Amino acid sequence: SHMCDAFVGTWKLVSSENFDDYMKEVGVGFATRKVAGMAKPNMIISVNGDVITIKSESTFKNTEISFILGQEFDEVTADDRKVKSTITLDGGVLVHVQKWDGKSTTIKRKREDDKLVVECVMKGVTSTRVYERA
Ligand SMILES: Cc1cccc(OC[C@@H]2CCCC[C@@H]2C(=O)O)c1
Repeated sequence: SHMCDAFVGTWKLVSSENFDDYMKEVGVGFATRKVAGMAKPNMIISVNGDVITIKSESTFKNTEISFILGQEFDEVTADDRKVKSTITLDGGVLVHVQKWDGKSTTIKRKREDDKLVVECVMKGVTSTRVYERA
């Protein structure tokens, strides 16, 4: 057993707060905000050795990242940004920093009760997205 065991599984979005404002702060345009905001993604987290994979599937877009903690990688976001990402574990929380165009956003994923809580921060704006087991 290991690092991210409590994250592994298949998860479905059950609540979202302030996501439109988070996307505005990120720079996402009107039509993508509207369509992306409707999506109820399933997130599938798995671990194989040192490699963590996070897949997201939705009506809007499917995304997939595989990574080693602390090791920067290239990512294509659901809103089609091309970012440089680094994900670490800090006190049991996955901390994901995305850098692009001189900008930065941080996404934290943590286990809380039977939920997986995702907090997305861009400058002063946070969005909270809560997932339950599928
Ligand atoms: C695949 C897809 C479709 C539409 C929205 C979306 O948001 C992802 C959220 C923001 C970016 C960080 C992760 C968040 C999460 O809910 O895991 C993803």
